[PDB]
Amino acid sequence: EAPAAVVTGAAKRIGRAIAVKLHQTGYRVVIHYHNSAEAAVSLADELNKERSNTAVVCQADLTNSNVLPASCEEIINSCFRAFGRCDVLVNNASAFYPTPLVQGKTVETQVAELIGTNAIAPFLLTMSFAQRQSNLSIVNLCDAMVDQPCMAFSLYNMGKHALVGLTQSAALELAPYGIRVNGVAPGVSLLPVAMGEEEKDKWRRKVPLGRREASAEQIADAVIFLVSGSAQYITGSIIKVDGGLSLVHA
Amino acid sequence: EAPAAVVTGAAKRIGRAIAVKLHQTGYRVVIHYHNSAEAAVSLADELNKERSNTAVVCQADLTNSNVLPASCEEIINSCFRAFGRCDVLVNNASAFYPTPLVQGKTVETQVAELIGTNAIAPFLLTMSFAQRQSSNLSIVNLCDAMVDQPCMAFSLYNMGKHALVGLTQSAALELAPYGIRVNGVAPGVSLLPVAMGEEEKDKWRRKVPLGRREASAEQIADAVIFLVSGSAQYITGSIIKVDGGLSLVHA
Amino acid sequence: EAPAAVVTGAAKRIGRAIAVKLHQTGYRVVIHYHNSAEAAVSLADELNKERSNTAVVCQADLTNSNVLPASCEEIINSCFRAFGRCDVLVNNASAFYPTPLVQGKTVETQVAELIGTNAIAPFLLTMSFAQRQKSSNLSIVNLCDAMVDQPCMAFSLYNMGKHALVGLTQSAALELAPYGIRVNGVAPGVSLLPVAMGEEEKDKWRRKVPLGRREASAEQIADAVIFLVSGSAQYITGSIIKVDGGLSLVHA
Amino acid sequence: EAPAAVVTGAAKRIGRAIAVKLHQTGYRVVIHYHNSAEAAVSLADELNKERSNTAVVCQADLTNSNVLPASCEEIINSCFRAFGRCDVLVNNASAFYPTPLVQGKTVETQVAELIGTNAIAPFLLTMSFAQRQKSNLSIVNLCDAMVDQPCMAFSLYNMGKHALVGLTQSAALELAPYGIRVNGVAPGVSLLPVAMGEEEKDKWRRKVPLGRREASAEQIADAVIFLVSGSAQYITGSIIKVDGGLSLVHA
Ligand SMILES: NC(=O)c1ccc[n+]([C@@H]2O[C@H](COP(=O)([O-])OP(=O)(O)OC[C@H]3O[C@@H](n4cnc5c(N)ncnc54)[C@H](OP(=O)(O)O)[C@@H]3O)[C@@H](O)[C@H]2O)c1
Ligand SMILES: NC(=O)c1ccc[n+]([C@@H]2O[C@H](COP(=O)([O-])OP(=O)(O)OC[C@H]3O[C@@H](n4cnc5c(N)ncnc54)[C@H](OP(=O)(O)O)[C@@H]3O)[C@@H](O)[C@H]2O)c1
Ligand SMILES: NC(=O)c1ccc[n+]([C@@H]2O[C@H](COP(=O)([O-])OP(=O)(O)OC[C@H]3O[C@@H](n4cnc5c(N)ncnc54)[C@H](OP(=O)(O)O)[C@@H]3O)[C@@H](O)[C@H]2O)c1
Ligand SMILES: NC(=O)c1ccc[n+]([C@@H]2O[C@H](COP(=O)([O-])OP(=O)(O)OC[C@H]3O[C@@H](n4cnc5c(N)ncnc54)[C@H](OP(=O)(O)O)[C@@H]3O)[C@@H](O)[C@H]2O)c1
Ligand SMILES: Nc1nc2ccc(SCc3ccc(Cl)c(Cl)c3)cc2s1
Ligand SMILES: Nc1nc2ccc(SCc3ccc(Cl)c(Cl)c3)cc2s1
Ligand SMILES: Nc1nc2ccc(SCc3ccc(Cl)c(Cl)c3)cc2s1
Ligand SMILES: Nc1nc2ccc(SCc3ccc(Cl)c(Cl)c3)cc2s1
Repeated sequence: EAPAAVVTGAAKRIGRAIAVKLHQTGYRVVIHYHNSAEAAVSLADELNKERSNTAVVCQADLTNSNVLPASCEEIINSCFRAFGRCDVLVNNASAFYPTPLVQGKTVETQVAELIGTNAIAPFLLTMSFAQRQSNLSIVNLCDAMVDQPCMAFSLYNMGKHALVGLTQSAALELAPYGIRVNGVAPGVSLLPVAMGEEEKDKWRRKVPLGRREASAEQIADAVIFLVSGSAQYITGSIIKVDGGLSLVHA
Repeated sequence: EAPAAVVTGAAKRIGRAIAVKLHQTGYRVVIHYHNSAEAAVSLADELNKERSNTAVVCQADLTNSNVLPASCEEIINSCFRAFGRCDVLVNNASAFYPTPLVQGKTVETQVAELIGTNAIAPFLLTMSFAQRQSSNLSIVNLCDAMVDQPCMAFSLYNMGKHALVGLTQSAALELAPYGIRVNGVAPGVSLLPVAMGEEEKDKWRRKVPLGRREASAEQIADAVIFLVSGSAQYITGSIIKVDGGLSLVHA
Repeated sequence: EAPAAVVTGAAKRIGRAIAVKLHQTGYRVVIHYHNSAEAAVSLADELNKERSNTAVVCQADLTNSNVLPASCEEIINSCFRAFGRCDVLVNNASAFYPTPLVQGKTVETQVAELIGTNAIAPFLLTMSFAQRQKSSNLSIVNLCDAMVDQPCMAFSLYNMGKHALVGLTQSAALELAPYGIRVNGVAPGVSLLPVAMGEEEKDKWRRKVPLGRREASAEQIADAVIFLVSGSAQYITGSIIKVDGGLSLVHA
Repeated sequence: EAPAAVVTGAAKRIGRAIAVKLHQTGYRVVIHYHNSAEAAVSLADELNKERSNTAVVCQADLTNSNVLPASCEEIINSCFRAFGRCDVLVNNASAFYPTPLVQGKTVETQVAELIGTNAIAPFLLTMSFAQRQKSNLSIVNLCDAMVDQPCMAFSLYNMGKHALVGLTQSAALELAPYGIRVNGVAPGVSLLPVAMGEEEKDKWRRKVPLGRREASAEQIADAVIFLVSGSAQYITGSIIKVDGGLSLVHA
């Protein structure tokens, strides 16, 4: 029957665009969310109106804790319960905010949220995906600017660097099971809702190819390629989708 | 009406698969060749039987010399003459052989072939392509996923492939204002050299994590087709490995 | 006055050689340890015999937990209480063991130990070091891994922690450059091998190394640390020096 | 006896600072130069006054040509003829100027100068150095910290510095069995070009996180001195950035 995919943080923005394009391609989808319950249920409604019984939501907090392994097992189990299989995992959910080294959240909360969502949750989701196991693959949303990082984002950048490590280590370890593991690395795509217009335009003007941010759909297009049969020899690769931003010197 | 692509070294192996798959996607194609005239014409005959007047051949030596710039200008010119436009350049042609540092062809001939075909010809072709320019214009360079874990005694070849990464990044930056994207595809082990013995071929296949086999030429071509497509319109300066995980494997 | 350095995991092997060479260079040293108290104290006593009042020990578990930030603050504070200054931090301590993705510690313990020692503790130590600073040559050296992009099979959590440490090295280099604090790494390939590893297995690794078919001594790793903290490296920040005999260049 | 080193492009700037610091460490030096004869001889005179018979000059044009191999052979031979040994090779000489892809030297001259000096001459010197061996032998290549974030319109220069990364890695691998280590030093901004106005210099200076200033020549030479030293005896195939953080700064 139709393959099934889990997309984390799929209620809004890039994860929503990935869930939509997978669904358009033929997948049944689990729409994971944390706080955005109305947007999650609304997307599932839209996808199920298009093909009945092809979308479910699954709520979970991907902050690191001693129950995060159970939450990640539950996300994968939700896909098997709804659809009887789980072919694709997209690790899209992410906390993103500054953590300056020199001075409402305590530092161990910042560690738990930024390292948990960007790295530890992907690892545990990978573990659960592999253990429960056509064209199986995992796509991790990485960051094209990981080696040219934003000032005062050390914990975020540590998380994204750890996600590169996971993409490589899991590609190596899961290749014998036919599971491919790859990444998509945006530069500037949909800018943070909290950011003012002048700051957004500052970022847009840095991008060589068009002086504009990527659409969510342009990031989703690279995800679709990597899960497709046109990528069946590709594993351990991270595709930058940044309009050349990472090539630009200071 | 139909876009047009140039593929260098297109008579055989990976460049032939790239030309076939572009043609199948609806491109008109220039099949460039150096020594493989019969094979080049055989492919053009096959593509033209499918759709008339959609494939031409172009002979050129891509060794570095005083005449390489004129030759590269002629390859690009052939596409404009045949088809009225040139939307895609695939730099696929490549010399590959060892050049030991501690001791046939003189060393400066080895330089001209390994650095000329793998790096200088792509640079000159890129200059000609850009100078002659809605549209979806892009260049794809055939790179090598093992550029940082090179084969023993292949220094000039490795130098040429590293220079091609530099051209990919430099040209992506400089041509972005013209809407020209520049990207790479980096195979690991794909079609093994004809000269290689069967036992040595098997030793390499056994190293690959994903299925213990080499990439087909069509699996390499699939990544080229993605990068020239509308699904890659924000991608420039990216090199996609297509290596089955081989570059992740420690010694 | 003599400058002062904190070296984590300094009782044995590479951290011990780093602490010895820094002391030989004229630093006073805090020898941090977790379980190896006898070896830590034996080194501090040897160092104090060479020059009185130039070495102290500091015990702490660097596993991630709610108390890790306090522990890491106390390690930096110990250097200021002993010596009145803290010029150099070497993030050397590390947990290292396989964590297979597929079928007696729980996975959250594995996460706490591998990501805590290799990445979170270095970040918290870096925060505490910088906060206490806000003639001088201040720097941090992180012990990285030359094989981070060609990792050992079934070491995903170890490899994630060492990739996070590359990120820390780069992010902290950029953010601390205004304060004159340089942040660099040294990335061994194969150095001192596990103690009870059979010679026949040690030889399998040694034979992979192009330069000399042998592992690095601890002292060879320490030499790169000494260069990075020296006045000969005063424009170097954000750099990771491989000390791996060419091992990372070797294809499968 | 004292060891001996060749430094290419050593009459001025960074290559002079490297030759001076090697000479202060106890090396005998060959000061290679191309056009800077007055400056080369003046430096050798200063070093000879300090310790007699410890410095010679050697003239050569490192542009690629069919005689570049003989010129490279002769630079290494100059060191054996003056001092009876050659322990260290520093590949410092470099051409640097823009080569825009979209438009008085011909393009083939630009290729010969920018790829010859930055990549092929280091390769041929590496071959000559290795073949003349019968101690702590090493080669240091002057690379560029900004090779992955290149200056607009410098594609040939960037190609040559990428190829020099490939040579560094390939030669470290291949020469390790002979005990020759091969490493790189990668400046960001150091001594700015003499042609550059102060306003333009300050634009570059302000980009550098560590001190908002360029590296001194002596700071670059310090990293060379470390890599040839006994404190780097297990280091091969490493490129050390000396860039004050510049390569970490986003656009
Ligand atoms: N946008 C860009 O320019 C850009 C650039 C580089 C990289 N990326 C990467 O691309 C991916 C998608 O980008 P984006 O801008 O779409 O992401 P985003 O809107 O910042 O975050 C995506 C979703 O992550 C979920 N999330 C955050 N904290 C969580 C937690 N503790 N538990 C569970 N889920 C949590 C949130 O779900 P709820 O709303 O349900 O709470 C959120 O809507 C991310 O991995 C990002 O780092 C994006
Ligand atoms: N096969 C692999 O496993 C592999 C692995 C890594 C990277 N790659 C890269 O992928 C690309 C395609 O690989 P491949 O195995 O298909 O290549 P290949 O068969 O070695 O060479 C492709 C064509 O290059 C042309 N060529 C060689 N020297 C030339 C010259 N002096 N002037 C003009 N053309 C010349 C030849 O055309 P004529 O036959 O017409 O003379 C040859 O058929 C190459 O860039 C290669 O470096 C391949
Ligand atoms: N040896 C190599 O070949 C090699 C290769 C690549 C990278 N490296 C890196 O180089 C550095 C030094 O290597 P090494 O072989 O000397 O290290 P090691 O012997 O594996 O570990 C060093 C010390 O880390 C401390 N440590 C472990 N878990 C800890 C925890 N939970 N809390 C606090 N401290 C803890 C231990 O201190 P106690 O003994 O006091 O408990 C141990 O003595 C490490 O970062 C390592 O990853 C080494
Ligand atoms: N300066 C920086 O900020 C910086 C930044 C990044 C990388 N680097 C690298 O660091 C190294 C030293 O930099 P620099 O500024 O000192 O170099 P430079 O002054 O630009 O060039 C050094 C010497 O190269 C020689 N050279 C040029 N063309 C030559 C040819 N055709 N044949 C033989 N020699 C030739 C010249 O010797 P004569 O004067 O004798 O003709 C020149 O004095 C270079 O490799 C450079 O690319 C420097
Ligand atoms: N989870 C998310 N990760 C990232 C990563 C990068 C970006 S766009 C670049 C950018 C850079 C700096 C700031 Cl302060 C901001 Cl708000 C945004 C946006 C997001 S959203
Ligand atoms: N132009 C070409 N470049 C390359 C690069 C790699 C390969 S397969 C890997 C490989 C590795 C080692 C040897 Cl000795 C040989 Cl012949 C081939 C085949 C080709 S054909
Ligand atoms: N804390 C530590 N980190 C590292 C990283 C690498 C190495 S040597 C390589 C190596 C690789 C695999 C195995 Cl199983 C073993 Cl035991 C040793 C040894 C250590 S000790
Ligand atoms: N052989 C040489 N290579 C380089 C590389 C960089 C630099 S400094 C930065 C810089 C950057 C851009 C321009 Cl246009 C100029 Cl003129 C100078 C100076 C030199 S000198």
